[PDB]
Amino acid sequence: SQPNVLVFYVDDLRAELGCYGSKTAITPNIDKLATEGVQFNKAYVQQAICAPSRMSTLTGLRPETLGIYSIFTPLRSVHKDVVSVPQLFKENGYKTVSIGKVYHHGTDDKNQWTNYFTKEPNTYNKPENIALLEQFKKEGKKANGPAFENADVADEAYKDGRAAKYAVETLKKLKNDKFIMFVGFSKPHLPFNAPKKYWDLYDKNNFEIPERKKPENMYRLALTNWGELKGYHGIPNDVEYLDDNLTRDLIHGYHASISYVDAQVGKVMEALEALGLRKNTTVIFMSDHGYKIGEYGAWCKHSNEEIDVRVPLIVSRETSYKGRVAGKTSDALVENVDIFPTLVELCGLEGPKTDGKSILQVIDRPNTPWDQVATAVYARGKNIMGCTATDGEWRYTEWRDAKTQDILGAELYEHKNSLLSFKNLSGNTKYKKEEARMKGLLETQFPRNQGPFLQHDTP
Ligand SMILES: [Ca+2]
Repeated sequence: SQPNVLVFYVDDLRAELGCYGSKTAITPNIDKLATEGVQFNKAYVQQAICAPSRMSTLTGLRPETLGIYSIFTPLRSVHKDVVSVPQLFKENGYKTVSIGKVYHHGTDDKNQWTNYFTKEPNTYNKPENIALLEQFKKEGKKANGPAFENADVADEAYKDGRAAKYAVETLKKLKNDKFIMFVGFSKPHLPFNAPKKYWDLYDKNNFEIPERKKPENMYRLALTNWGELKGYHGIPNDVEYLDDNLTRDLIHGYHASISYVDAQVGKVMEALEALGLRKNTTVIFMSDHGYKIGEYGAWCKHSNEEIDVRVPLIVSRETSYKGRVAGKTSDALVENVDIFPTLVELCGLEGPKTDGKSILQVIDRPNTPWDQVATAVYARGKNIMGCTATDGEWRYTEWRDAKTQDILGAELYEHKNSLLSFKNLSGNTKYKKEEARMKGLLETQFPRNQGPFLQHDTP
């Protein structure tokens, strides 16, 4: 029994989901999937930006193995030989399907997909936004539209409703073949463009506004100035903090976008059920990184903060699997770089060298004692590399000279009962033991005596 695999890969989604205890998000379909599988409460990405995270997941290698830490370098523009998920699965007789945003750069492994539906550009459906963009074009400006939109339109008026349609159609086409399918939903990546009915699930005035406070004694480059959001029309670019109203509009759009994607997940799951595929298809729900919607008064991703590195991850084994677990959580420390070797083991394949490990054991036995650490990186240009570790309770981050490995700053954040911490405890005499333990874990992954970090990003 080799199962099929269906992966919902959601862009820019932190665990803002009912099943993860969100008191705000309305996510009935994803919550139902969690009642049918194992929910990982301590899952972490290897860099909190799209391109490195996704190529790391799709190759089972960490960003610091690939040397790619920014957004302008397709995997295959540097590393043509490392074996990826679609390559390995296609060679092993599976149909391989990419819908929506899977690799950040759609050219990567394009020929390794037997069925390929490109990620699509953003759509603004409100005539006012269409007119803004028209006035840009008749002004010579390439500039973004607004950061969100709430048009009173059918689901297929934005790209994720279309992705769901392609997934439903392709499941019908491939129903008697072994397949692995990635359905890459793009929201809630900016702009937060989703139909009105999903906005109408929320009142912007109900959202709590996060405190406009940076962590005390943070490293100076711990957080960005959220250039990504500043690029959208209507976002002031000259202020530390956004106002309450705009903050609420953005929080509202992120939530509306999540509920929109939740409905699209439901459509694909309904087709999987109607086609009789649930009996032999494992379903994975995952994200490329976390996100900030006003936390620390900041926005977007692009850090080693807990809120940016922690992601949802739900795995539901096919319904014919005798050992399947449903409706249980796992606190095992797991990584997105583990997904590829997990799939290798699940589908009985011989896989390539990997920087992760299979978590199939924990999918079947969620309380199995598991790993001591999960690690990530984040580059601040070519000269500075942040490297971070969590044990599930504390996060420890060193910002190093990327050549010499010297520490430029260090951070220690407690995360026992919150994804946020407002106090860097590094150097605090009360936390010497925690700092030493976390530093040892970090240094095992990131030695100081093996030379510079690899650097392979290109223009
Ligand atoms: Ca992303």
